[PDB]
Amino acid sequence: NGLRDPNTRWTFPIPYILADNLGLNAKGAILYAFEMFRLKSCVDFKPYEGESSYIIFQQFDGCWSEVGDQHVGQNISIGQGCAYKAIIEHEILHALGFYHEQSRTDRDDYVNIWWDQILSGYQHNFDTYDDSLITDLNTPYDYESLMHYQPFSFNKNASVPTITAKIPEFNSIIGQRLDFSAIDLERLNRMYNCTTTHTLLDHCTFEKANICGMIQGTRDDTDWAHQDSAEVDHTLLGQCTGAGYFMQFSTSSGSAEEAALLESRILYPKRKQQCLQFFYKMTGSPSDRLVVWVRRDDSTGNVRKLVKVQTFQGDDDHNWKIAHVVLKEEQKFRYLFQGTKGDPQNSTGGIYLDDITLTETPCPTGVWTVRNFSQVLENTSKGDKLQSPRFYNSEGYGFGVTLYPNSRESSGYLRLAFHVCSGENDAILEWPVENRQVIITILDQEPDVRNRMSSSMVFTTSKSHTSPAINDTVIWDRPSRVGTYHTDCNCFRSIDLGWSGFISHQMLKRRSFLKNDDLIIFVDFEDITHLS
Amino acid sequence: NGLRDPNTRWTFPIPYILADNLGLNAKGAILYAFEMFRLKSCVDFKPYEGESSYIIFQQFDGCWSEVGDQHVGQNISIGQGCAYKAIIEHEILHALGFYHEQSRTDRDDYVNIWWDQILSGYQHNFDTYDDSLITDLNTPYDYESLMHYQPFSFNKNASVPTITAKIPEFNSIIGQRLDFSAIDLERLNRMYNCTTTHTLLDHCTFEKANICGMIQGTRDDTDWAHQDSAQAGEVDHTLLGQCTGAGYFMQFSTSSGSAEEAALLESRILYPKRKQQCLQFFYKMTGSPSDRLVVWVRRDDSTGNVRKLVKVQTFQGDDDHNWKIAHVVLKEEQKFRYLFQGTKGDPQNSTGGIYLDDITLTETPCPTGVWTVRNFSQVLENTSKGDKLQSPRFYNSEGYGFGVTLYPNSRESSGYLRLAFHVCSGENDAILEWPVENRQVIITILDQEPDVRNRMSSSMVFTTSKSHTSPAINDTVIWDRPSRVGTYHTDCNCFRSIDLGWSGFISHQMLKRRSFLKNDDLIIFVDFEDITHLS
Ligand SMILES: *[C@@H]1O[C@H](CO[C@@H]2O[C@@H](C)[C@@H](O)[C@@H](O)[C@@H]2O)[C@@H](O[C@@H]2O[C@H](CO)[C@@H](O[C@@H]3O[C@H](CO)[C@@H](O)[C@H](O)[C@@H]3O)[C@H](O)[C@H]2NC(C)=O)[C@H](O)[C@H]1NC(C)=O
Ligand SMILES: *[C@@H]1O[C@H](CO[C@@H]2O[C@@H](C)[C@@H](O)[C@@H](O)[C@@H]2O)[C@@H](O[C@@H]2O[C@H](CO)[C@@H](O[C@@H]3O[C@H](CO)[C@@H](O)[C@H](O)[C@@H]3O)[C@H](O)[C@H]2NC(C)=O)[C@H](O)[C@H]1NC(C)=O
Ligand SMILES: *[C@@H]1O[C@H](CO)[C@@H](O[C@@H]2O[C@H](CO)[C@@H](O[C@@H]3O[C@H](CO)[C@@H](O)[C@H](O)[C@H]3NC(C)=O)[C@H](O)[C@H]2NC(C)=O)[C@H](O)[C@H]1NC(C)=O
Ligand SMILES: *[C@@H]1O[C@H](CO)[C@@H](O[C@@H]2O[C@H](CO)[C@@H](O)[C@H](O)[C@H]2NC(C)=O)[C@H](O)[C@H]1NC(C)=O
Ligand SMILES: *[C@@H]1O[C@H](CO)[C@@H](O[C@@H]2O[C@H](CO)[C@@H](O)[C@H](O)[C@H]2NC(C)=O)[C@H](O)[C@H]1NC(C)=O
Ligand SMILES: *[C@@H]1O[C@H](CO)[C@@H](O[C@@H]2O[C@H](CO)[C@@H](O)[C@H](O)[C@H]2NC(C)=O)[C@H](O)[C@H]1NC(C)=O
Ligand SMILES: *[C@@H]1O[C@H](CO)[C@@H](O[C@@H]2O[C@H](CO)[C@@H](O)[C@H](O)[C@H]2NC(C)=O)[C@H](O)[C@H]1NC(C)=O
Ligand SMILES: O=C(CCN(Cc1ccc2c(c1)OCO2)Cc1ccc2c(c1)OCO2)NO
Ligand SMILES: O=C(CCN(Cc1ccc2c(c1)OCO2)Cc1ccc2c(c1)OCO2)NO
Ligand SMILES: *[C@@H]1O[C@H](CO)[C@@H](O)[C@H](O)[C@H]1NC(C)=O
Ligand SMILES: *[C@@H]1O[C@H](CO)[C@@H](O)[C@H](O)[C@H]1NC(C)=O
Ligand SMILES: [Ca+2]
Ligand SMILES: [Ca+2]
Ligand SMILES: [Ca+2]
Ligand SMILES: [Ca+2]
Ligand SMILES: [Zn+2]
Ligand SMILES: [Zn+2]
Repeated sequence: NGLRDPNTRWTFPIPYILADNLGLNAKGAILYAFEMFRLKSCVDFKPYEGESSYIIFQQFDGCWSEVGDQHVGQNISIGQGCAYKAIIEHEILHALGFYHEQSRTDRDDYVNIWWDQILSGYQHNFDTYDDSLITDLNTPYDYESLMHYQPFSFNKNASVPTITAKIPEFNSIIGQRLDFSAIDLERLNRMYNCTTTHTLLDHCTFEKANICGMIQGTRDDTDWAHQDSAEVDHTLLGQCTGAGYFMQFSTSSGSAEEAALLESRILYPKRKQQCLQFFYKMTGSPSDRLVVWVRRDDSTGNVRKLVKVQTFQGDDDHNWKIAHVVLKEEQKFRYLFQGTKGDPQNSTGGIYLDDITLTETPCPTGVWTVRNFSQVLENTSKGDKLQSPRFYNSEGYGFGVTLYPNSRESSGYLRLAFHVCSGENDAILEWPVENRQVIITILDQEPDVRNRMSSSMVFTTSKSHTSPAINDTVIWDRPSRVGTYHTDCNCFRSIDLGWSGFISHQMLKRRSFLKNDDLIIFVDFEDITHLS
Repeated sequence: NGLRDPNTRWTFPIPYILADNLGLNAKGAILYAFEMFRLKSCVDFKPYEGESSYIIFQQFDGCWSEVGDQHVGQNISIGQGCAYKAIIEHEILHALGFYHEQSRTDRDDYVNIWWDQILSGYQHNFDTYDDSLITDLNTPYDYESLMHYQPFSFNKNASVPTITAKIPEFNSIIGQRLDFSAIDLERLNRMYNCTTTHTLLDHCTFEKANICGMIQGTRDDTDWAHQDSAQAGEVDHTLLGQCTGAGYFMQFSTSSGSAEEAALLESRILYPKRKQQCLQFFYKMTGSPSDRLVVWVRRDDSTGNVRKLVKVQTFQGDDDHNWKIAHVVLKEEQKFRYLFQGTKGDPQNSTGGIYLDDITLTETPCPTGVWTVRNFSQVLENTSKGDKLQSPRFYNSEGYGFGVTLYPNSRESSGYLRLAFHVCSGENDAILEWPVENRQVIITILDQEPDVRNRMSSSMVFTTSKSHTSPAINDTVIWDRPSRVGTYHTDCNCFRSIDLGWSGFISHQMLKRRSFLKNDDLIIFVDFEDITHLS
């Protein structure tokens, strides 16, 4: 589906303008979509500085873009309801030189277009272009392509689909709005020669003979073991013996205060802040400690300087846990895991590691894990709720999320809603909390970020958000006077806002959103007033 | 004592070379002395990159410098036994253009020189120069100067002084080795036109009604009171009731109202020149154990608008109701404001509140470990010779545990305090390198003044070494792992190493001077940091 002409290609970075007719939320969502290009490709973006060709983003009616670099400059439109990661990703892919997936020259072998049922003025979104205009890039028809339309796209009658696959099962798949597909990234790579990315710096499932270039120090008491899953890893959940590998550190024998270091390869950063994401178990004593360290360049070039960054200790949950550690490395470094034995006479177990990822991105502000989700989803009635632990953002605001496993508002869908929690800082924070962008994300447990298609939704807190339940006062005002008391956290929690129909039960049982029968949700609550 | 010819003046930053015949300890001590110049003056230093005049620091015999800029480049010698802040500062003051204070043209009015006592070849250190060579910079003769010799300097006979003050009280005062005097800084500023300094960013004693430009918002519930010290049993830290109608502190009361009521006190906007700052202040918490003092930043949101909050640290009240010192690390690289939130907890269980005085903000690290010894005059009476006190265990950035030993009445040196450093066992020791090979220790007794230009804090420096060994441990390195070389203590569950330090760190008579014992308590700072990157 790529425009054949080699003259129609951008030279990176793409220069851009965000027009002031975009709201704060749309500005934020475009800047968020840019980070997905930088994480999964070598496409990059810069502010406009007098270049010949550029993108300007505007709030015109609907979502649309020109195709390819048009060398005078061009518009992307992000209309009302178009401010979403996936939809902005769809439009920037047009500007990069892509047509829709149904616009391939071979598409008639794969789909039906029901021509009578398209709304007038939209028929060109269902046209096909001849092989002089477009190229296959040696790739098949990707029904999961972000550039494909959903069945009910610009239809006359809501009961009748405009587009269907010639095999009916794919009607459940066509027109996903999660993320870039694997073949969409492969096509974008094949068009622009990217193979590296700007912000994926390391990843390790431990399934290599060199263990991803990790090493172990002599200046410790013991070693971590490369463990055969023959007690199962996180990458494959024990699908076969010797297929999934992990690092294990036993704590059931020896002295207390014995330890082992696992050190990464040396890493060269391109940004000032990194996020280390990893999965772990702690089945041993409550006094065992998994400690994360950095060993960094001393400014001579010798990577020999230790810094302790975080400590983890064992509760009564012995299942796999996700961990996020903020690093702040600006010179070459190695990240380190120290496992420490404590009370071996009261440990029947140890420390486990798998599925490490390192990105040059922020770590998520709040993480909620809901266990046994496929059982919770049957045990919970329509409109019954789960509520998160309270989270604090960088500004000190308390927040949380409400999850309704069965939405009364849309059957066969999940409903996620954000709320503000009362917290220890409230007495000095500004109220109502507005111009704060909420990004809720349901993670794809893929340890490689080029494979992930995480669901995400975005909104910005506004003075327009009001409810009759609080006498038409702002939902985001101080929780002690616009919220209700909960014994689970001793909080007041606001009225909750978000999406009925966030993700379907038929989507959630796919793409590893439930990899160990558990759901992981990321929440960012951050001020975007500086985009005004 | 300054050189009169303006062609002898430097252009800043002064380019320098640290020669490899300096050991690590000496190189690290020189860089520490440059920080003291950047903290108290506008003098600055850069690594050499091919300039015409520069200073090369080397280890030769004795400790010496040429006087003023020699336009082709010049040596400073830093010999064995001269890796000390005050000695390095004294040599740098020679290179900047100063002679000794006993070399002033008027010196005969203030001191006697005993020439027949001077060791051969050292007598030129005692020469006086004429008013055509040297300026007084319109300053009086300073007995407390860093450029003045001690009585027993280059003397043939250990019992007989080479130099004495004409008024005998000053024989106990001449030859101080603390820091720059107030007059030495005034001379350096007059010679080089300094007004600002590179590293002092703010300070506040609250003595003016303007409260150093601090403001109080209305997004909080209440206000901090600017409180007068005219109440019995409550005073400020700056003057401690010495001075009627004079000493002010901020007070936030917690004995009435609702719980979780708060007040914000907020600084003026600050433009940091570095990436890291240290906020030092003094406080009391006489209220409920549930009261909080919280330090915050409000920083530029990248639009030029200072409206972005970050919480930095929290403080809570134990059973000590006297003034406590606090240090907070800030890492600001754009314009910002530092903020104090006082918070009420349990007003039905409070008869007091939160107190603030003596704020200082510098573009430096914070001290790695801080020890306060309370009632020090009474400790100094009630402790026998060679009995000891030991600090809580500190941890450095690399995760090594360390502490300090204080012997208030030193047996080895009568009329002196002995202060020493040890490595503590700690939770990281299993993965750290042993023995410590090249970590510099800096120990400082704080002269308690809120303006850093008024402080003469006593400091000592050494570097941990393979050569530090004891017969008590079969001639093994003192800095090997504390569980194999140290003795167990019930006081912290640590093993503490053999200590290394200075009998004669400071005299009892020096300690009862200036602001070393301000509220009858002693404050010791410690830093313990790797200098291998200078090799
Ligand atoms: C020994 O370690 C156990 C936990 O370790 C587990 O059991 C060992 C025998 C080994 O098999 C280990 O591999 C295994 O991980 C400690 O027991 C724990 O004690 C804590 C503190 O009392 C308990 O937490 C409390 O739980 C109660 C409810 O039961 C709550 O009301 C409290 O608020 C609090 O959360 C914890 O539940 C308990 N866990 C278990 C599984 O027993 C034990 O204390 C420790 N003993 C020694 C000698 O240190
Ligand atoms: C009420 O607050 C007091 C302390 O506050 C003081 O007294 C109030 C009536 C007011 O006049 C305040 O202005 C004043 O500051 C609390 O008492 C303290 O409780 C702590 C914690 O239990 C005690 O610390 C312990 O001390 C024992 C030894 O005695 C140690 O073994 C423990 O490890 C621990 O350190 C502290 O001694 C005690 N102090 C006093 C003065 O009694 C009191 O708990 C609090 N009550 C309520 C309702 O919160
Ligand atoms: C602090 O500021 C002072 C001025 O307020 C400086 O003093 C000036 O130094 C100049 C040299 O840098 C002098 O100029 C010289 O004057 C002599 C005669 O005195 C002439 O022979 C020289 O040719 C001439 N040189 C130049 C370069 O012009 C100024 O006369 C002198 N002014 C005063 C009032 O003394 C200090 O040097 C300065 N200190 C530092 C180092 O910052
Ligand atoms: C984006 O579309 C706008 C119209 O909505 C374009 O603005 C017009 O540009 C033409 C050609 O320069 C002018 O004749 C019109 O007067 C403009 N109209 C308005 C409303 O400004 C804009 O040029 C497009 N962006 C680019 C660079 O392609
Ligand atoms: C949309 O299509 C549906 C399905 O064809 C239409 O529903 C039918 O309406 C006719 C009358 O027009 C009835 O005779 C059928 O029984 C209905 N079928 C069903 C399944 O309901 C509907 O009328 C159409 N609506 C529009 C907008 O034309
Ligand atoms: C500063 O020290 C250096 C290193 O010692 C001196 O360089 C040599 O010094 C020796 C001993 O005085 C002389 O024999 C050599 O002829 C010197 N070589 C040169 C000229 O580099 C240097 O002379 C000293 N003096 C200064 C101020 O540079
Ligand atoms: C240093 O000076 C002292 C004091 O003058 C000397 O001590 C005297 O020594 C002489 C003999 O040489 C005795 O007769 C005196 O009684 C001593 N006086 C005192 C007060 O002890 C000392 O010998 C000198 N030492 C040196 C290095 O010459
Ligand atoms: O065709 C268009 C329209 C924009 N958009 C297409 C689309 C977006 C993401 C996709 C996708 C298809 O399939 C995979 O993921 C659909 C759309 C969404 C919200 C709207 C809206 C239209 O109108 C206002 O609110 N422009 O390019
Ligand atoms: O005169 C000299 C000598 C250097 N130094 C002078 C001096 C230093 C700091 C001062 C001070 C005087 O009075 C206030 O503070 C004395 C000295 C110290 C240690 C030594 C040593 C000599 O020899 C080896 O070990 N050069 O300039
Ligand atoms: C999940 O189900 C398992 C049994 O399959 C049970 O042992 C475990 O306690 C459950 N965990 C939660 C959090 O419900
Ligand atoms: C100092 O002495 C006073 C009594 O004069 C006592 O109340 C206080 O606790 C002492 N402080 C310490 C810990 O030395
Ligand atoms: Ca694995
Ligand atoms: Ca090892
Ligand atoms: Ca106020
Ligand atoms: Ca004061
Ligand atoms: Zn499209
Ligand atoms: Zn000198």
